[PDB]
Amino acid sequence: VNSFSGYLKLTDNVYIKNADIVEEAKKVKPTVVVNAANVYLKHGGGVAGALNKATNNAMQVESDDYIATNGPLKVGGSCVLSGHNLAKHCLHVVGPNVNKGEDIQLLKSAYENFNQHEVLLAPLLSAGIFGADPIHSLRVCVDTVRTNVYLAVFDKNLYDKLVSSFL
Ligand SMILES: COC(=O)Nc1ccc(C(=O)N[C@@H]2c3ccccc3C[C@@H]2C(=O)O)cc1
Repeated sequence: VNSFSGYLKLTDNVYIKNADIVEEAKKVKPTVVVNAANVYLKHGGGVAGALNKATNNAMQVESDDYIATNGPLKVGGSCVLSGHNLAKHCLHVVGPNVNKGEDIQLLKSAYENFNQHEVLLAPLLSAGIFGADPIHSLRVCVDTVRTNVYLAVFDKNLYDKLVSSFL
């Protein structure tokens, strides 16, 4: 049993809710919140910008030190950093950004990072300002992630479309 509430069950291991991931993280304090990161960990907008704003820019400060030491992530890759006031840990995962021309096949590699964590609160990778089709992202999630994932979808209209079209 865990503290996630109000989710619709899509599969054995994938759950979905119309929710602001910032507000959900603040209430649940999950072990892992996933950030929709880019390779530079520049958290300017979308989910990343919202998560970073909620940390009062501490996420960005930590991320800048990470990049200065380690260099950029790979598209499809991830790193574990602090969850600050939102979670124990933040798993920064880089899905391909279609608005930069990155290969959508890398979306499966991106979701594979979730399998290193037993339970996660996450957005749909490569959705929103990353330009992929969220219905496709949900399909890849369900077909790739085997650990327990709680998906937060900010837009109610999109949430309803994701549920109604789910196979
Ligand atoms: C004040 O609080 C906040 O700013 N919160 C906040 C701000 C932005 C986003 C976001 O860009 N989300 C992504 C988004 C947007 C449109 C379509 C698909 C998706 C996938 C992501 C999701 O559905 O979560 C999420 C939360």
